[PDB]
Amino acid sequence: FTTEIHPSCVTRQKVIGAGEFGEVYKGMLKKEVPVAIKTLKAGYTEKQRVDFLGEAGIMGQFSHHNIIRLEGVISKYKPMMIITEYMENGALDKFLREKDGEFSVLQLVGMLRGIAAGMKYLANMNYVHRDLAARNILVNSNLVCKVSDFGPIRWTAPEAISYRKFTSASDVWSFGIVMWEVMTYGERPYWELSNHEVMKAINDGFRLPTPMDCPSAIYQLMMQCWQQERARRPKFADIVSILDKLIRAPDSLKTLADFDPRVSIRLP
Ligand SMILES: Cc1cccc(Cl)c1NC(=O)c1cnc(Nc2cc(N3CCOCC3)cc(S(C)(=O)=O)c2)s1
Repeated sequence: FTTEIHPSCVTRQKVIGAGEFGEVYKGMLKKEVPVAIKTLKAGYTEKQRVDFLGEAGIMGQFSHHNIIRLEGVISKYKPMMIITEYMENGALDKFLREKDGEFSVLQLVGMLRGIAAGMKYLANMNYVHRDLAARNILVNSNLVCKVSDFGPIRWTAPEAISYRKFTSASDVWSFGIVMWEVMTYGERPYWELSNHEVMKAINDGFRLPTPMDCPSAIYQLMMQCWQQERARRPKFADIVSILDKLIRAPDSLKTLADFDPRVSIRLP
């Protein structure tokens, strides 16, 4: 089951997202606690209802630090609502772009370990995410990153593009892209390349280059996430283990991969 919340306990305060089938609000739940609130407004279809309550059902089956926590649902009254913990810093991709250069390498790798721990939990629960990307991670005031969006060519593994094979191993590919997004403070993967140019480049063997100021071990790990052969990629358990060891021995992050500069500045 899922906890049913009475609408008198829910106060919507500000719109923070979505729209056209409902909105996402910041609000308070009854001292009161901050929550996020997603609505499903009148006229919703049967498929929208099973998708809406399905997301709440899927989230209600999970209990992990790096997975968005469900507070409850409003299903007996209209509009229906999903109420979750409130993540004060919003989506990770936008967050990183607005905080460019403001974190330590150790902080950035800690964000990746949390995302990986969430993904290990999901994969072991037999949940394939299919849309892992910094835009679908949320960040709270403890800098904890949590996977969201339960129920994008340049985040997607080749086998998922080519023949629709989505597995935890294609989520691992996506996690490698997320690593690159985090270490670059939200750079767009493959910059201005078109979707067709990205697929072509990947098939030809090209991979995203090293971010600036990126630990050698971190670049090596994202490169292994991008193995063409699915069976050669690390499992999330391997990823979590490696990230944990690097954080525990933080001097290991001071060895940087060489950064290939695109622009030559020479001063006499
Ligand atoms: C309510 C809900 C229902 C189903 C699934 C989920 Cl994952 C949720 N919960 C959420 O969507 C959210 C929980 N916390 C959130 N914090 C949040 C907070 C913000 N901001 C807070 C700081 O000021 C900038 C905007 C922005 C976003 S968003 C929509 O642009 O990614 C999100 S959203």
